[PDB]
Amino acid sequence: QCVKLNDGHFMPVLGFGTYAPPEVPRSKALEVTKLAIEAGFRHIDSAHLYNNEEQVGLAIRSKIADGSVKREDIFYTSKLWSTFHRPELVRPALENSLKKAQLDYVDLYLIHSPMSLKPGEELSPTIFDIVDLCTTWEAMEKCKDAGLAKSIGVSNFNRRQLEMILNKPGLKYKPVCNQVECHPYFNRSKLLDFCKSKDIVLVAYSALGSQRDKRWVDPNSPVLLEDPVLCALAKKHKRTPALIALRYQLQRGVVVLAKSYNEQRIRQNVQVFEFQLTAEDMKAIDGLDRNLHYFNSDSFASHPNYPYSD
Ligand SMILES: NC(=O)c1ccc[n+]([C@@H]2O[C@H](COP(=O)([O-])OP(=O)(O)OC[C@H]3O[C@@H](n4cnc5c(N)ncnc54)[C@H](OP(=O)(O)O)[C@@H]3O)[C@@H](O)[C@H]2O)c1
Ligand SMILES: Cc1cccc(Nc2ccccc2C(=O)O)c1C
Repeated sequence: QCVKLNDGHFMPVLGFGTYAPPEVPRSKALEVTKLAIEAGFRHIDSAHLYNNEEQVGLAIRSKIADGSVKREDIFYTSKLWSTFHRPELVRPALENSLKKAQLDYVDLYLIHSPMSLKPGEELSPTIFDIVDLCTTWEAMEKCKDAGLAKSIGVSNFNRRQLEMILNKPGLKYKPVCNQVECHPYFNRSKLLDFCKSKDIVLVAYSALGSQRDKRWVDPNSPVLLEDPVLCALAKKHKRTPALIALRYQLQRGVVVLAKSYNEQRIRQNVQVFEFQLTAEDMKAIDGLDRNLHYFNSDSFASHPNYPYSD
């Protein structure tokens, strides 16, 4: 239940999303990540941005300590925040994430976003920065060579941003993945074909339609999990709309994340491996595509490097 990455490492095809908004107590992250591992998740997705790396790292170390899993059975991802794009800041930012989680290495480190922000400890300084992401990428390469990250990749990059890295003079390591918003309303078919042509894995976030956080998501936007085609497919397969949306991705060759802080829904989500969709089903889902990205905020849209500009 793994995909082989372009550097020889393996990535579990279903990942646990760990972001929760700051009104959720930090202690929840520890509890739900343990539940995710007990359920059968082996891919755990975190980031400096999420302010949960201590808890998530502790959940992983607990499950190693109690004997359920070994470190090498867990694929752990963190991400370089956008205030740390300057090359000399990359490795220290990774080392801080590692110290927070109390781990020797991350399976995957990503550039969280191509939209550089003014350097500082403040996450949302209130202001943009201009940085050659090719130099950021060089510093990511050195973190791989150092054994700080097994694999390195990008997140929120469009085709052109991804091409910039791929065409870089003296490239040593291709991004193994690009983790992007991806679900039946914004299925990224063209970007997905581009990544397949390069042996780069596309990892889908907001695959269940996002947490609909009012800071970036319009509450008027359609609720993906109430979609009538999804609901009709869930009735046909006697599963749930969430399960259909996750299975859709696996059948497209997409690595899919699923966040849930709910005990029942965490266990429910690993049922994605227990059924499959037919071609007529996949076509019905493909027909939902309507260029809708839930994250739709002035914070992003006015950035010189906004990925949805193309
Ligand atoms: N690279 C980036 O910039 C980026 C951006 C967004 C997300 N991500 C990563 O991707 C992860 C997932 O994306 P996301 O946070 O946008 O959320 P998501 O996976 O789209 O989930 C949205 C909501 O779906 C609900 N849910 C989960 N399972 C369900 C089920 N079986 N039935 C009904 N509802 C279900 C969850 O609510 P409950 O908790 O109540 O179950 C969750 O809040 C994030 O946690 C983060 O790790 C990365
Ligand atoms: C478009 C963009 C740019 C930088 C970071 C993110 N990611 C997040 C933004 C707010 C809250 C959570 C996340 C996430 O990474 O889960 C996105 C969606």
